[PDB]
Amino acid sequence: AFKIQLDTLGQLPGLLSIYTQISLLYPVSDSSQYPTIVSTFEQGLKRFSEAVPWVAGQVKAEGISEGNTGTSFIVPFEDVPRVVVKDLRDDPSAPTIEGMRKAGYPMAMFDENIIAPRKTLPIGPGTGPDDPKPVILLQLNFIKGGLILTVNGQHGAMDMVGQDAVIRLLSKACRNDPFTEEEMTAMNLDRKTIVPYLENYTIGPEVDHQIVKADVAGVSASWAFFTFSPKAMSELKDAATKTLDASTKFVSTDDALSAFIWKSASRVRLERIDGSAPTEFCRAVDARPAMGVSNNYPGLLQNMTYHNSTIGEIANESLGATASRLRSELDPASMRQRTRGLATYLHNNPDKSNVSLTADADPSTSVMLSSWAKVGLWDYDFGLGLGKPETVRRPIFEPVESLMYFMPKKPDGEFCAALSLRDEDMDRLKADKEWTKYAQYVG
Ligand SMILES: C=C(C)CC(=O)O[C@H]1C[C@@]2(COC(C)=O)[C@@H](C=C1C)O[C@@H]1[C@H](O)[C@@H](OC(C)=O)[C@@]2(C)[C@]12CO2
Repeated sequence: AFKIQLDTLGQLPGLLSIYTQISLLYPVSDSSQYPTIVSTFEQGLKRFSEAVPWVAGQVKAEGISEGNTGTSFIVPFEDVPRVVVKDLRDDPSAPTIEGMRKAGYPMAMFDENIIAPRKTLPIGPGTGPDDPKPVILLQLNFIKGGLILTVNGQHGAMDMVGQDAVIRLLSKACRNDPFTEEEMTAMNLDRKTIVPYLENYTIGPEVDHQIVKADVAGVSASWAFFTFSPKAMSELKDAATKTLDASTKFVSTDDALSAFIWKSASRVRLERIDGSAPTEFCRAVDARPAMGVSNNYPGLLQNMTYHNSTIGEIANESLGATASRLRSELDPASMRQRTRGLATYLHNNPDKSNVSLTADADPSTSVMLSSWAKVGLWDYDFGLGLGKPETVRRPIFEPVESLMYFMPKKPDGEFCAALSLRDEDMDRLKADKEWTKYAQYVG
């Protein structure tokens, strides 16, 4: 038995209704290999569950009433995490290894309805509040010449850093490799106390842009992957580094690409709105380092940084000026104070319904980006004997205007950005020469 209160940050209403999906593609030389793939994977899930029982649990809310959004806990569910096995080898609507390779692994070929065990959003059958919310769900998809492994994580229970930590240990378990003491410790840290609260706190700048207000706001669209070569990435960082603000010593590769996207989106948006239009960049940031928490902590410990300007200013300023905006918010002391503030506000409020990481983001003019660039998914083989993933891609789901992801970085340095934009923005972006100089459309 177990009853593990979610991270206070994981009590965010938005996170409690969402599943984060990621797919790993492996080539499979011969269909003779599938039975052992499945048994190895099932045995791994069993071993993992025996070692860390809560991974087989579910997220369950209690104490809900009028003006009380309740408190969720990880509690028992089934003996092992659920894996679904789907054979798509003979399905003419399914992807194939050669189709994937020819098209460069587009998002459209990772259809969540076909290759994921549950949808990202609370849409359709089995996504109601009374329906179970398993902590993790897995799907093994056999495709012609390949295997797609998809992992869903309940977002209240884990951010992608936590999900990566869970998946990493699942790979060990599949191989029958032992967990380290530090791994076992990280997997079992108490969550409800992991962010120390602020004393006598009501409301401060810490929760700016995170509480919905009635006088503050916060279309045909699509998803597409764009790739950026290692050379494109280094040239973007070079361009930014040459043009930094005086207050900024350095920026990162991730900063530079993030800035380039904000600038490029803002540029194409000038074709439909005025340069004076406000624009907010919302950037997901792992709060573990600022909090002094292990990278192996499997929970939800994330915040955003917010950057407000105008469409014209962002479009027209140097790349370094834009990258400097992003880097300026990553001071550990600032991240810690802000994150403690958000956690404290949540803790102090039985009604959490007004709190949102994108509370004042306007989908028309904002960018909401989460970078998974630094997660370790490219390294896991799960004892399957297939080698490392050929690609690591997020499944396509409903378009969500201005939502964006960076995939885990390909070992050679290649980046893959998933962008969701309204059609007129997407079309203009794809035809924009300043964008296509660096960005290769995949789809
Ligand atoms: C459409 C949903 C109903 C709300 C939404 O935009 O969710 C995004 C953003 C986000 C969660 O959104 C909210 C409002 O909490 C998450 C997943 C999804 C589907 O991805 C990314 C990430 O996992 C979340 O951010 C965190 C956890 O800090 C998130 C903010 C994101 C863009 O950064």
